[PDB]
Amino acid sequence: ATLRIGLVSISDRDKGIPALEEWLTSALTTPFELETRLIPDEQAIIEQTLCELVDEMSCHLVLTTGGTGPARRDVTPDATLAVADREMPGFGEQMRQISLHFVPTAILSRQVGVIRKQALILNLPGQPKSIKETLEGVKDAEGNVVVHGIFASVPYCIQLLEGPYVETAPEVVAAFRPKSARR
Amino acid sequence: ATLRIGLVSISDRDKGIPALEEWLTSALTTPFELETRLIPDEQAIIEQTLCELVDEMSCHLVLTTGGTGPARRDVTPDATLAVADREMPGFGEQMRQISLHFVPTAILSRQVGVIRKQALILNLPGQPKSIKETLEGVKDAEGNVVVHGIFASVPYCIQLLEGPYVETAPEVVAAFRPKSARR
Amino acid sequence: ATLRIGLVSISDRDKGIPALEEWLTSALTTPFELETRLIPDEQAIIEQTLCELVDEMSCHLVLTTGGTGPARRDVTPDATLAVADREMPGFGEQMRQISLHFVPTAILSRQVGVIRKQALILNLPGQPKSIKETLEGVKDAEGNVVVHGIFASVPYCIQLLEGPYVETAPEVVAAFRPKSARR
Repeated sequence: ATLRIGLVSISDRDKGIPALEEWLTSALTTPFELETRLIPDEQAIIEQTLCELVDEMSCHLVLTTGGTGPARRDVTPDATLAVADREMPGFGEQMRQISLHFVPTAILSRQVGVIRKQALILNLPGQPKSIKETLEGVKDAEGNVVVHGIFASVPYCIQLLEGPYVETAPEVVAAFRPKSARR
Repeated sequence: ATLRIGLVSISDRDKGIPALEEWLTSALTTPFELETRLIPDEQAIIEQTLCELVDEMSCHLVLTTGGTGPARRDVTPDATLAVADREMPGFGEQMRQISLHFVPTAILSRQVGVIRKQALILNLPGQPKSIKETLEGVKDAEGNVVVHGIFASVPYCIQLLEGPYVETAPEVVAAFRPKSARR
Repeated sequence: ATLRIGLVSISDRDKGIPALEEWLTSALTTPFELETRLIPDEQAIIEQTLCELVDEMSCHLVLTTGGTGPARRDVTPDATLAVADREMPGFGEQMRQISLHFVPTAILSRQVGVIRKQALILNLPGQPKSIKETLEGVKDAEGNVVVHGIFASVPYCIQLLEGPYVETAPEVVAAFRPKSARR
């Protein structure tokens, strides 16, 4: 089936939506449709937007960009936890470990991954290069994986959440699944 | 003294209890006694079982297997946090980092380690191979430790919780303790 | 400007204050002033002390030492979360990953990093060697960084919190900042 993805760029004031549209087009080999939103960094508007995308637009996956640091105005993770049914602690932890391979200041991000209804919501960085580094991971000179991107586990997570069967281009990111889940 | 260990296999429907009984028999060199329970994946029955083992059976350690993923029915970590007095964030984090050496999808687990009364409760995976990988860690071809298993810190944690003095077979897992705690 | 730092040694009963005074003197090249407190391990007195330092003494940074393990009396992280406006999950996670390079029992620490008002509060270990290992990280024989210390991100975090411009001696720890924040 078609994967319905919501893309939310949270601007304190856009490069965020465009970076996601480009990366997802290169990575996915199964069909997808986008619902894109560019909004201010105000917590109640981020919460409303996430509920709109999950509840009224029926998105299977929502990726946010921006507003995850320590500063007073950065409230994207707070809005995401407010609308969640359940937290996925491994996603925050591992997005920080992937990002620490690039710079030590990755530990200042408060990004989370949560589930609302059957949708997965992931908070990504505001800079385009960081968005791609997080999703795809760290490879060597010959292209071999050193540390898997966070997207390597997203297709199987959507499958466990009773969503569509998603596949990726192995040259960009390989979609890991156990024998029990492979078609 | 004898270490009293509770083993809980949480079945959505058993290989879980048997994998733990085998590993603990190979790893521990001090005496232990087991209290084993096989139960359905229903949150209130998991909570009741954990309270039974800690409060009425006086277990010093409880190890659970199964029901820690993202799917709607997996509620083992929710039950474990509900009965906890305190969380041990390092145990969830490091069980995920150990498991990431094997597969990238380890970040989909929501496993926790908590304390109830003076007992330590740890959530482990449902598959037998994963149970052993988590407890014992990653070694090289000659058998040298690369990343310590989660059990390397359990004997000292039980000692700090005023429990019995536990020792392990160094060929399986070495029990780390500071000078202040060594007998 | 002058950085105002609070140092809190939480004694269950001192080497903690002195280890911090020595390390900060070697690491910082911009001016700082210290507010030092030696207190018992009782949760309400730790909470009061942290509020005193942030609210009445206007500290930009507070570093605590001691009382972060699993034992019943170790309540430094509980007091720190009680007085927080917001948690910084990356600081707890990465202090544990840095400390795991030395010993596997680092996962028994429940240390956190939080923000109260515009101040950053970090929980460090009770042993002097561990305090320095956490702040400065892991280097090789020639002095090159393997894993950055937790202090490499503190100057930029204080800047994002609208505090003074802090600089460090690169021979001890290099202060990472993006192009947007460098003067």
